[PDB]
Parts: sequence; C-alpha cells; structure tokens
Amino acid sequence: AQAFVDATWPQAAKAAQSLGVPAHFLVAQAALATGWGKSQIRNKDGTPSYNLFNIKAGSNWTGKVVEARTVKVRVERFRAYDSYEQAFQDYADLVGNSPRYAKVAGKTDGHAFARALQEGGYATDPSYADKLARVINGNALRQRLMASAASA
Repeated sequence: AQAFVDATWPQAAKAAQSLGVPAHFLVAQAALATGWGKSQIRNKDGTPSYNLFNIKAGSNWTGKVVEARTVKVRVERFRAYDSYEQAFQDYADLVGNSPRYAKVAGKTDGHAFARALQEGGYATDPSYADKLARVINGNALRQRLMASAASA
C-alpha cells in the first residue's frame, strides 16, 4: 500500500488544498475506494484507468471510458484517465464546483468530510461516513503517511 500512498500524495495535496481540506482525507477516500490500490479499475489492454475514486462515466463525460463489472453482476461505465494527476484534477473539478458537494470545502474533521461527500451523492451506503472516518483517523493511514514523509 505504501507506493499507492506515495504516488497519490502529491495529487491529493494539490486537490485537497484547492478544496481547503487536509490532503490525507483524499488519500483515505481513495484507499477505501480501491482497497489501498489492490482493487483498481483496469482497461481491457491491461493499462490502469487511474480512476481511484471509481467515478462513473455519465452523459456529461466525453473522456476515455472503461467498463467494469459490479456486484447479480452488472456492467457499469466508468471514467478513465491518463494518470493519477488527471484523475485528481477531475475529482477537484467535480467536488470543488458541483453545488451538491458544497459542504466538503473547509472540513477538517474526517467524519464531517465523509458526511459532506455523502450529501453530495458520492456514495449512498448508510455506513459510508463511519467507514471513511475510520480510515481517515486510523493507524494504518497514519503509519503510511509518516513513512511517506521526507522528514521526521
């Protein structure tokens, strides 16, 4: 999981700073969405989609599209990107500009941030806020963030 954390960190920091939330909030969200990078959506050619937030491709999406199986088993259409950099740019646009996500900005508490994501419709599972806050506040994330840092 460490390389996942290291790779996402600078992009998460860039996006989180624009949203006025702590960088680790976004890292935690991506970690929960992908099982710390173990379960990420892949293109048919074997390349990554880099869609670490598992964002669906709807009618307003004109970029690359990847199909992936969801659990009956269904085929869902997801966004695909050229890098984590581009993925986080799209995330920052979506969460930063969409009015339903307006409660996200400025949040400095893990659970409050998660509740704001839920309000916006990121995920509808009733346990989402509790699950995400646990990652945000957890020892696993803290240890990996400390390991990631250049200094102590």
